[PDB]
Amino acid sequence: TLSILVAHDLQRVIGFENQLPWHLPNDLKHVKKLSTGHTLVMGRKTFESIGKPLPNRRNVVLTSDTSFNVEGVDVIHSIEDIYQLPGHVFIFGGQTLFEEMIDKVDDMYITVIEGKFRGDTFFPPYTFEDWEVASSVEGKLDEKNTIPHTFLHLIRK
Ligand SMILES: NC(=O)c1ccc[n+]([C@@H]2O[C@H](COP(=O)([O-])OP(=O)(O)OC[C@H]3O[C@@H](n4cnc5c(N)ncnc54)[C@H](OP(=O)(O)O)[C@@H]3O)[C@@H](O)[C@H]2O)c1
Ligand SMILES: CCc1nc(N)nc(N)c1C#C[C@@H](C)c1cc2c(c(-c3ccc(C(=O)O)cc3)c1)OCO2
Repeated sequence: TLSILVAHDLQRVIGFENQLPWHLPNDLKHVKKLSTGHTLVMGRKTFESIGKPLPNRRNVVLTSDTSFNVEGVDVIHSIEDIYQLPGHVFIFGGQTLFEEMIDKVDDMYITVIEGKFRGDTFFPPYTFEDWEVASSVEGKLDEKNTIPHTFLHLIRK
């Protein structure tokens, strides 16, 4: 299975200055639950924002840089290499990879952050005409999680 995994706001903002625009611990938990034991594919800038590979899953970084070789990270140099990866593969970001892959993936795990943030990077537009809502779950708010959010699993029609 090839899936997108993304958090985007009401206007599809996903990033600002190579960081997440919001702080939302429950969404990190969400990512942890979905991707532990599986594979994340991410663009080079996304990897650099994190700085080190995420624990307990395969980290794959797409870059044109043949000098790229990071401990704990597998490198690919082409989109076509993604299709060779075994198991459940999550396209993890950022804007450029999402734009390249949204017409290719089987499904999308989207956390809709229900606010309007300043962004410089965006998830591409999509229509529910092409995507069935497998599930939609309102996130729980508390002291540590103060922005409303919804977990969507969308499957290509
Ligand atoms: N909210 C979320 O769910 C979420 C998730 C992930 C990322 N983000 C955000 O997204 C933003 C970054 O997105 P971005 O588009 O600027 O960067 P990006 O997609 O993470 O990285 C782009 C880089 O990936 C490499 N690349 C992409 N396609 C390639 C291809 N076909 N062949 C070879 N290399 C390829 C290139 O690296 P080289 O230039 O090294 O060749 C390119 O410069 C950040 O703000 C980050 O915080 C948000
Ligand atoms: C948690 C953010 C997020 N949510 C959703 N729904 N999809 C995504 N693709 C990303 C993402 C991402 C990258 C940019 C990112 C940025 C971070 C992160 C992480 C991150 C760190 C740890 C774990 C984990 O332990 O599983 C997961 C994501 C991941 O920590 C704070 O800054």
